[PDB]
Amino acid sequence: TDMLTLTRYVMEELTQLLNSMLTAIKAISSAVRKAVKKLDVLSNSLVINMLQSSYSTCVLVSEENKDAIITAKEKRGKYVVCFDPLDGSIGTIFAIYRSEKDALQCGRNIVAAGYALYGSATLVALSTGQGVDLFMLDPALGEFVLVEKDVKIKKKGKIYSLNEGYAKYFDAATTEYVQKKKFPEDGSAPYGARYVGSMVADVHRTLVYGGIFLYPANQKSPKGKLRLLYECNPVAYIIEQAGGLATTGTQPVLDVKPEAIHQRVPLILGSPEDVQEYLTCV
Amino acid sequence: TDMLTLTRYVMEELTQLLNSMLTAIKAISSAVRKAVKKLDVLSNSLVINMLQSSYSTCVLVSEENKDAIITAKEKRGKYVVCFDPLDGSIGTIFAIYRSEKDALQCGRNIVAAGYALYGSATLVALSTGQGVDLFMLDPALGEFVLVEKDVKIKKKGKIYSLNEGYAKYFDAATTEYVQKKKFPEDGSAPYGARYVGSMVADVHRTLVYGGIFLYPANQKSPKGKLRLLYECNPVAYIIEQAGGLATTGTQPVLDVKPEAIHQRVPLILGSPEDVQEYLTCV
Amino acid sequence: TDMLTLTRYVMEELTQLLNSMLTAIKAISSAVRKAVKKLDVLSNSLVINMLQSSYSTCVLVSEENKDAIITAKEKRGKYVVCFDPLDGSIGTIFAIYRSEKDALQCGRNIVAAGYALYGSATLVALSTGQGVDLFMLDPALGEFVLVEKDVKIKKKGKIYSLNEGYAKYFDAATTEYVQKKKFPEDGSAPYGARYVGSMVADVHRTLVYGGIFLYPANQKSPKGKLRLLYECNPVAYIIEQAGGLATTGTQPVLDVKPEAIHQRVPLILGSPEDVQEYLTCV
Amino acid sequence: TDMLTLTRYVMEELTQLLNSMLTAIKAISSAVRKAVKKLDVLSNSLVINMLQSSYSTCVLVSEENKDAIITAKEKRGKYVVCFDPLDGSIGTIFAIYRSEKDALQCGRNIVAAGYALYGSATLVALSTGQGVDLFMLDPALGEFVLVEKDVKIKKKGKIYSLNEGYAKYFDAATTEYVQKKKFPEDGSAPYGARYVGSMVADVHRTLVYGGIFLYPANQKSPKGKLRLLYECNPVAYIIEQAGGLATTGTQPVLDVKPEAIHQRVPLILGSPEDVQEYLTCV
Repeated sequence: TDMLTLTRYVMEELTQLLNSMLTAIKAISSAVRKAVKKLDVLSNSLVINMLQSSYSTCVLVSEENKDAIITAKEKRGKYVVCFDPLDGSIGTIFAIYRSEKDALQCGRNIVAAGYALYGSATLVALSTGQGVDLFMLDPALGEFVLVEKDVKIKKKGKIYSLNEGYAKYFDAATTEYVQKKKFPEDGSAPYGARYVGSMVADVHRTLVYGGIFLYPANQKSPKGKLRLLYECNPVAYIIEQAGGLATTGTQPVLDVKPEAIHQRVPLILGSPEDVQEYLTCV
Repeated sequence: TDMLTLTRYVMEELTQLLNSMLTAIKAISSAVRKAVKKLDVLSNSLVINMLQSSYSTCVLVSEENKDAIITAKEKRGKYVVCFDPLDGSIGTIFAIYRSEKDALQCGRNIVAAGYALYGSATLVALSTGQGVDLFMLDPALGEFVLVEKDVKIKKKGKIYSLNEGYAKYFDAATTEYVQKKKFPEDGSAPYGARYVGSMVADVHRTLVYGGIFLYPANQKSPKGKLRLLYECNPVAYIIEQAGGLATTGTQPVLDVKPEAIHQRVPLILGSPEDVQEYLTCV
Repeated sequence: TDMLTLTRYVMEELTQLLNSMLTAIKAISSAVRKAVKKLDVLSNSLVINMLQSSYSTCVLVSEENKDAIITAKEKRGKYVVCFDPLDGSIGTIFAIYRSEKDALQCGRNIVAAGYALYGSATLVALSTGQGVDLFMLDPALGEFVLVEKDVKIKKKGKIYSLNEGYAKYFDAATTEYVQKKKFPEDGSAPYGARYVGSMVADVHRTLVYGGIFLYPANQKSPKGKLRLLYECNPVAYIIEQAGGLATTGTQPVLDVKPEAIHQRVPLILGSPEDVQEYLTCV
Repeated sequence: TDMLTLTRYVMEELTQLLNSMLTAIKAISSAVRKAVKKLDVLSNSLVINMLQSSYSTCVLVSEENKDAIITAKEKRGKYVVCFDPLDGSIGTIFAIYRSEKDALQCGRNIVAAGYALYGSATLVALSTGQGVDLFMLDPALGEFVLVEKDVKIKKKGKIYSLNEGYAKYFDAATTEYVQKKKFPEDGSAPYGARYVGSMVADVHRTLVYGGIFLYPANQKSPKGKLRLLYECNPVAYIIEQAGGLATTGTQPVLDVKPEAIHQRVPLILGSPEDVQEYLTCV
């Protein structure tokens, strides 16, 4: 008909905080569309200033800052935000929790988390613990429009995603799992391989098409590469809320007790039957 | 919250036709934003081709074409469209009706009519005979979003709009009416005067703020300037559906029987009490 | 060809200041496109914060603030900016000069001035004392693109622009001048009348099509309505740099010595031969 | 400064043809931003109609059409266009040449070729045989802006790109080459692996970061997957003009004599030293 009506949507102080996080994403999206270190600096300040100005925060941890950032008394609220303002088709990642101690909570304590993916469209996956909703940025309105409710990942997919150039450094389980995806012993076709090299792009594909994404421990990086607070926990939260699994290989990512704010952990996530099969290799 | 849902909206074959008219407006809006005779030519062809391709039309009259345009048999449908593809902050104007004879219907036979105004926002006023709805073009979606339902004009306003530089050519009623707006005899303040010089901008302001718009008969143009089929009838239809009045000075515009497709008529329209007061001067 | 190259353009610390003023206009333009008092508040803070952050300013006067705003020592620079952040198809207006005393300079001391007009396109007229250049905002780039260099106004035009609804309050010169535009004594056609009611829209039309714009003294407002620092002086500067004239009726606007920061003055401006003819009526 | 000037750019009837190809890309870009088979159909018709309307074409081959499309006599011109209107972060690919026989020319006869990549930005790589120029679509202007002239690929890169899930079907050379990238025998670090799964995204990364992209012959597809006329030849032309190599494994892609318009061929391309090392494995 070419005609629409619009209706305010609410994820069922946290609202003001998400509002401001989305407002930062909107600004980050416009800066990316018109573009390296400068963008990182700009992204970081947009997020820090909007979150603080929300009057909902007390502690932030940023990928870009050595130490946690304590919100001034006047603007102080009850929430803790861990985020990676520009990661990597690049992205932004964040997790929200209710001192530094307050950002070192297990992922299981997350109250909301999300990621933004800056592609031909800017997409946000968001969850407040009642499932995952996908939104697309409408930059003419400056508003995020709901495109899919309660997104669920496939039980089992047919794509595996990891840097296979690190083969010589793989741990035994990874070597075994990859061998199984290429040479299935049960008569089935081999999995296809995809790896963009930007974690949010790879995680997003994993959510919408199914399969598995891995950045496991290896010989060079025995604790993995990806960061527990503001990369692994938020995507583990999103993927679990969509019915998938996320493991370090030895325990669920959301169960790891953080020991420092820039701690790294291995990450294997995706369709639950693919992750379970990885775990059997471990 | 920064989040919205979208819902398809329907004005309560005509739907396909409005869809295509809106699709032409969308294209015209993009060409205007990036900009004289070339634009006129482009606008006209966008409208003619989209309307024909709708499979809903049989006869078009365009401000830009000497003769009526007969839709090819294959694409033929039941509707007649009279339009001014680029008029004038400029606009597009159209009226829809169910040979040339078929475009020479009294305005009272209109089944749908509308105008688009290309400003900081592109706005469309549309009516299918159940009131006026206002929409704003969202160019990121390529969709028109409902911004106001069942728009009503004020009973009496406080603005009068006409080219007062034609004073020496005014007919007696116009001279008298303008004198009354400047020198009220009842102790009230004088009306303010506004005149953009683009009819859709002036009509739109008249709808949303109230008052009166005039392009009456004068000494130079005893039949007025504005065109009955595709300027005066469509705006008369919109203003009447919003509770205003539109007269030639001697009869309602929608009652004039057209005698040619580019016939001109005088136009006085707006808040009903302002138009009635004009009529008493006649 | 559909292909272009881009080249940085410079008007021949002032550069950083214009950069920031343009960055505020860009933000104001986006807020207007997606829309009353809230917008005013938002516009004002965008301008104040960007200008201060430029490190080029020491004193600002805003239409929206009772008292002048003194830049903090750390961010202090050599320039004074008087502006109307949202005036009124609405606009933004500013003048730059090199305590309050420092914003009370005669318009003749202006070092740069400009206006932005938020229409189907966002247009900026800018001058740094070497003529007027017109730019259009490209919001995809976030950059202002030069569309016309060294804009000149016609010697004499054929449009007059003023609220003729104030006729009963006109001073004698205005009554006489308007009578001459409607009833020329020399056999010529009467001028056309246009008046949008938003000063930047009316001034802009006056620049590009020629003629005259008036907000003179009247019985209700013996000092006019429009504000000397941040409305009349900047547009007088732009129109003079384009070869027109701007008078209060008794002296050039740029020669008036300001006696307070929100002082009003009469404004008559435009094509020089039209303004000179107004002056003879005085 | 926030100010720019624009200047028309020309790649040094072919111009009208590129103009129309770019105009189709512009339309395809807008349809992708607002989004599967429907888009394919829409893309195809946009390209076919714009190219024909250019008055420069006589024969088109489309990925989407079984048979070549012969331009009507009235609109006929001297050029032949082979294109894939929507391939796959997806893309459009085209090659231009000066009956069906006329689209079955060796890639060496190409007079212009290009691809568009629809990401956060819409990018076009274009060459008319004097090197590769990269453009970004400015959708506010509707114009492609030059962002890099005479783009050159690295002599040797450090990324290899192929679906390693097809390992069980690899031919011996591919197995050997991949083994060398993972287990270098010369003490160097292993290459990183990247594979988006959309050929234009993978080719574009290969151009700008260097390394190698492979869709070789395998057991399932002994002639490869990718199509010679409108996928392999155009990207081979672009990569060769940037100083890289493109081979089937047994001969340069641009030297293959086409035997049918939807013929497939193997494709290995990229940095010349990486491609040469692949060839030694063959």
